[PDB]
Amino acid sequence: ADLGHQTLGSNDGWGAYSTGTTGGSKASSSNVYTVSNRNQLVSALGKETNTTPKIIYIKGTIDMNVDDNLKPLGLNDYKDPEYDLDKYLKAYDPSTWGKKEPSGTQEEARARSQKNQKARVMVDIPANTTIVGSGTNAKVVGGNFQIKSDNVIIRNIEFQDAYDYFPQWDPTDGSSGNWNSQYDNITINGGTHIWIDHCTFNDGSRPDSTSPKYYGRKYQHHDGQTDASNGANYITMSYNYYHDHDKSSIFGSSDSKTSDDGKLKITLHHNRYKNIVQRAPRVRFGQVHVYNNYYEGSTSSSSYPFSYAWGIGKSSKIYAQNNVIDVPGLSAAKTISVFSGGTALYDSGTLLNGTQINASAANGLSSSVGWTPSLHGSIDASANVKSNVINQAGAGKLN
Ligand SMILES: [Ca+2]
Ligand SMILES: [Cl-]
Repeated sequence: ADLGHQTLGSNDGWGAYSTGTTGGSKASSSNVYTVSNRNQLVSALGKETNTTPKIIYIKGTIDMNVDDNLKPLGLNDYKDPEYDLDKYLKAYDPSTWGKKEPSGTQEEARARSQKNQKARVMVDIPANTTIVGSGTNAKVVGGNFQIKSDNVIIRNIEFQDAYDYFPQWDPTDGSSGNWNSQYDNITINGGTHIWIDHCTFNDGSRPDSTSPKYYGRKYQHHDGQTDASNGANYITMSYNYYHDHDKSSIFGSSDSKTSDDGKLKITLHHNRYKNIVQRAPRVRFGQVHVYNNYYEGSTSSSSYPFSYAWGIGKSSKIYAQNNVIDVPGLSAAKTISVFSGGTALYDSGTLLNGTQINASAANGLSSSVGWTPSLHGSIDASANVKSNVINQAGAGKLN
């Protein structure tokens, strides 16, 4: 079968559980589309509830920050008339506002601004849909695909620069607060039976180094790359290339969302994380099989310094096998970061800078996650992960 008709293999990760991931492989020819701009993409997707099996070929670069005439949109097009960045910053400055949640005129104007952008950049992917890039240069620039539905395949696309013109200030987030943006390249928001394969994820022509600091914190225009929340389940992400980005992959959005318990069943294999700062993945609650992934970076880079790979969040059940981390100088313990409620990590065959480590034991964790993955393809020895992943992960390594 050609790319548009390929499905997830019957043993290939949590995505293959139960009914599996067939996407739009059963489509008739009247639901096979080739799209090259936002309008064509939106028309082909139809409404949230268009469950008819469909295949969507992306040809060229689809910029999502565009009006209905495909004219480019920026800050001043999206801005609410009351919003003014200068005024937002003077309102919420910790030396006059303190650490209370922003409220009043500029936060309200900011929220409405963000909604205006969201209506353009965020697109929902309905059930039984395969979206695949044609050739080696299929790109989505500015867009956030949201998948709330079952049975979706996304492959062979370079996603770039899911950029938010209206980051929110949150002074309660850590000890000096943070800026947060809304847009991922892909957000699996309660979606199920999803395969994300041979995609590339990066920050395009607007890396975080071109963002200023406000209140001493990076004015962050980006959020995740491939995130999962709100009971998302049964997902395989394979052979993708994440690079030159801060927050990569967050699975479970809140310690209060204990309905994520027994869900967030996700398999990550043969992905490349190069110059990724953090969260690769950060997990709450999920049974997440992480195997044969390659992580490379520098703790002293000036653009995207490595901080950690795996975030051991509340009641997380990461089962990690034969993953390879090349970050010179990094202490074994600091391959991971443990958050409140994070108590367990199983990891075997972890290589850090050529040396076999036990990340779980280096942090005093339990290695009992209470499950063992049965559904996986063959597991590579750790010694071959770097080559297989460098040579095979990412968009345009099929067409
Ligand atoms: Ca996100
Ligand atoms: Cl988080």
